[PDB]
Amino acid sequence: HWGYGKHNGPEHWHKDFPIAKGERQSPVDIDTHTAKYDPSLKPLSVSYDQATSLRILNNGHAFNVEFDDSQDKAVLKGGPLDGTYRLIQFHFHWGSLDGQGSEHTVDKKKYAAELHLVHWNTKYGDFGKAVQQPDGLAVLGIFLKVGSAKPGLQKVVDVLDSIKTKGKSADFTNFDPRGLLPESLDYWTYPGSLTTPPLLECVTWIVLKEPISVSSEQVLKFRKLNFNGEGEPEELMVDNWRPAQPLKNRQIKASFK
Ligand SMILES: NS(=O)(=O)c1c(F)cccc1F
Ligand SMILES: NS(=O)(=O)c1c(F)cccc1F
Ligand SMILES: OC[C@H]1O[C@@H](O)[C@H](O)[C@@H](O)[C@@H]1O
Ligand SMILES: OC[C@H]1O[C@@H](O)[C@H](O)[C@@H](O)[C@@H]1O
Ligand SMILES: OC[C@H]1O[C@H](O)[C@H](O)[C@@H](O)[C@@H]1O
Ligand SMILES: [Zn+2]
Repeated sequence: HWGYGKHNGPEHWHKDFPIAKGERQSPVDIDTHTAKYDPSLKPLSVSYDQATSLRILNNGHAFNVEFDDSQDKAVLKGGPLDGTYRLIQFHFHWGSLDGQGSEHTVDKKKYAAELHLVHWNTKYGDFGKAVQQPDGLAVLGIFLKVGSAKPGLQKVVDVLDSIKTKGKSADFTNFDPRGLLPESLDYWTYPGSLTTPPLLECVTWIVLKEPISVSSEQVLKFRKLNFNGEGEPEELMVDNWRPAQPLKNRQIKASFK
């Protein structure tokens, strides 16, 4: 199966997922000087007050914090989006060292990690239907840099010892994802794809300009997770990021002047 190693990583994915070489792949480098303010963007609304987290899962690639998306409880609206997008899960991508780990880059700069809050367009009824549509998903991306600790991340960090290996899950109720957001909602947006197989071109990306700070100790705990299953030789879960892909016939728009 696909992964991040030398023999099954991003440079190999195209052989089973030919869309890997497609016209709107993600992530991309965000050239901050070429990105243009877009007055047609509406105010962005992140409405997570009633979010219901359920479970945290090590899926062998990353860990997902899953939400009850059976009804409109945490949603994303506004900005570039037409209609209502429901939060289904969040996860991260990170590096083996602080100097890499993000998927998007900013003027070629790599951050230590990147948080993805994944939402599906409720007009399509379910996630599987949404990923058949050009506007099926919206992913809110947030960069992580290493400095002061992020208090709202600590509950995540502290459960990771219980989901060390692929296929393990744990209860993760009553987690507030609002504690993972920076102060500012300034953002860049562009049309793209899932960054892992199946690489489907369904995503409106909304990437916040302001990174959150996390402590070295917090990201070191991410790096103690395992790609492998229980009992198998240890492969540390690190460098689970896809590099930037060609921008092709796209423009990145900014929410800020
Ligand atoms: N294309 S891919 O990354 O999914 C892949 C490989 F490259 C190699 C082996 C199995 C496999 F699934
Ligand atoms: N990393 S990402 O947010 O683009 C993403 C998802 F949300 C869901 C599935 C695959 C995937 F790649
Ligand atoms: O427990 C995490 C969050 O869950 C939500 O459903 C509640 O409405 C919030 O008040 C709370 O912060
Ligand atoms: O033709 C002019 C237009 O070109 C487009 O590529 C830009 O996105 C618009 O902002 C601009 O008004
Ligand atoms: O909020 C997420 C989780 O944080 C802590 O692990 C709590 O002990 C647990 O009860 C809760 O589910
Ligand atoms: Zn992701």
